[PDB]
Amino acid sequence: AYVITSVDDEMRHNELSTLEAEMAVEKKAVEDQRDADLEARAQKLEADLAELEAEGAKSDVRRKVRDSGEREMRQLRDRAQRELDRLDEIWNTFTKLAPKQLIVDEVLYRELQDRYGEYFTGAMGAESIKKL
Repeated sequence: AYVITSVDDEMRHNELSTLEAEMAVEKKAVEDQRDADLEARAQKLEADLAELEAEGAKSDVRRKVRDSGEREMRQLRDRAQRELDRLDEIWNTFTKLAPKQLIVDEVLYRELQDRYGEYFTGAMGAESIKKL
């Protein structure tokens, strides 16, 4: 696991307003997609169940198609929610970033590296302990 060896408090504070803005906009951009994908899928559902209404319809057949559509929609929302939870995790970890903290998640650390990598430093192994 990685460890936070150093953090720049001034730089984090001075530019905090801007990061918080860019963060919410990205989080909102994901939210717009979620709702946009769900409505298109629900319109597809209503269209498909309508074909079955025009065609021959069985109360049990339509239900499994219905049940199948609700399942796909639940998959779409759950995946979008995971993306949001990860995004909130990135921001929370960054604001509360402090030396001696532990970042066990590989993807999270390098996400903190690409964006915000200039505000802090981290390492692994005895090299990191020597720094602390």
